[PDB]
Amino acid sequence: MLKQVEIFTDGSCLGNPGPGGYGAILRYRGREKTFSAGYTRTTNNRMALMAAIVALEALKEHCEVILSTDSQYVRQGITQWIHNWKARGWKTADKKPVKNVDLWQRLDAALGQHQIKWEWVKGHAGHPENERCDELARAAAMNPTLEDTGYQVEV
Ligand SMILES: [Mn+2]
Repeated sequence: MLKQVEIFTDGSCLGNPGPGGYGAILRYRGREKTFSAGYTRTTNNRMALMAAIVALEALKEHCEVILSTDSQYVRQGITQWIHNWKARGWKTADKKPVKNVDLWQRLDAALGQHQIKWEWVKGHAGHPENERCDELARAAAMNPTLEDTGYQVEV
């Protein structure tokens, strides 16, 4: 046994690409930490990844994380793509670089640092914390202050 800890994440974007933001909550024995930031030009998908990355990298020790998210991108990625990417060296079946590789690798590095337990939020049947993350992301998307320099503009 290590350390329980619960993490709720959410990403949001006003366009594609466009101003976006992420929301994330880190909870440990009642204690709760909040993460949030907005970017001038990004995508929903990158914001979903960021949320998870920020919360995870905030852990100063190996934990038993319960990562809750309603992002269809992260799910379909963790349960459909991730495994293959590691086998082909982060390249598409066509020997082509994968999209958002910068955040996917960052996410995977932080993941193996703990014992992750994914909880996919279905028909918005999420907890208040997931709603809170949604609010933080939307608020941040409407008030962008940084740039997502990792995003390769597809205009
Ligand atoms: Mn949302």
